[PDB]
Amino acid sequence: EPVDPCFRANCEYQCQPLNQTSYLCVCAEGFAPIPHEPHRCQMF
Repeated sequence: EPVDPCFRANCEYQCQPLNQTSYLCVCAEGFAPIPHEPHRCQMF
């Protein structure tokens, strides 16, 4: 999208309404979501 990925729960790639223990905003394809944060990543 040309305006924030999901625009709502602050994301950086895809959207997952309640990603297990989060709130929308997943990681991506080649990105390991830090343990203390899934919507964010640090590149594998």
